[PDB]
Amino acid sequence: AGGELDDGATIPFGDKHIVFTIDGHTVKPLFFPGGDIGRLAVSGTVNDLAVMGAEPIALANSMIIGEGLDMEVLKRVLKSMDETAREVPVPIVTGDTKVVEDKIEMFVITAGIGIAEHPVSDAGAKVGDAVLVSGTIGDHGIALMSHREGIAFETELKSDVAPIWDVVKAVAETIGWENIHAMKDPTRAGLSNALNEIARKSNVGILVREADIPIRPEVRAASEMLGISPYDVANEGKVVMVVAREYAEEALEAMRKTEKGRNAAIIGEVIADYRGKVLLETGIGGKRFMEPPEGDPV
Repeated sequence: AGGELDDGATIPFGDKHIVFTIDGHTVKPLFFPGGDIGRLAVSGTVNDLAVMGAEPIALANSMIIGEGLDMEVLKRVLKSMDETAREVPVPIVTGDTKVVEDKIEMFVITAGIGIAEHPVSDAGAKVGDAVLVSGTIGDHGIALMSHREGIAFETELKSDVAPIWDVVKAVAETIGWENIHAMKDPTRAGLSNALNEIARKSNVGILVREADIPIRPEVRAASEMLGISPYDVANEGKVVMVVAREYAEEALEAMRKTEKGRNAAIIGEVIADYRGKVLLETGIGGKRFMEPPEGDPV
């Protein structure tokens, strides 16, 4: 229907499925530990396509730049975008650039198209499935917030920004797309939002063992100083994947064999009770609902 969840849309095309997504990027500063707005723009789009089971086919880039922006800054961002797309690889086939008088530096908006031979969505989780994350959680958002507050560590806290279509493909090549039941790119509102979307869209409950969520020591420390949970901030180089129970170990091992999935872990399982909710277990057995950041409860 003409005219006007926001993770990407699927469009049937004859026998196959085209996935279409768009995302704007307004990160400030433009460069951060581990990356920059250019790498972020390419990685986020690629990751949004990957979690829908779509091989990236093309990216389109719109840049809005302020008149006062130094040409060298622009060149560095373009070089990063080009390099990041080449890691996939996926061509940047078209774009647009606008200059404004406004006192901004640069915004980058990327759209992407992918083709999914075997579509995956956040609505396909099944009871008994294992819930995996491809690596440490909270790195991107905590690294950027930390830098902004002048918080620094011996081992520099960096963003994990990177395209992870390779991590997703590694699992599919091992266990088959049919055994990957759901995925989500844990960007806005982080891991907690991602898990709640899968629980609600698949109409299943999710039980997560808190101790099993991989969190770097530096991220745990910084998040305590910042007063925010690492489960609630953006990740930019991770995937949440729900897989058939009998293939959980194989999927875990496939991810761990990739450089970007080295720290992958099984963090929970899909259940038949509290459908639509995510329950978090403490080491001692304590349980509470894992709610996306903001409202509630008591």
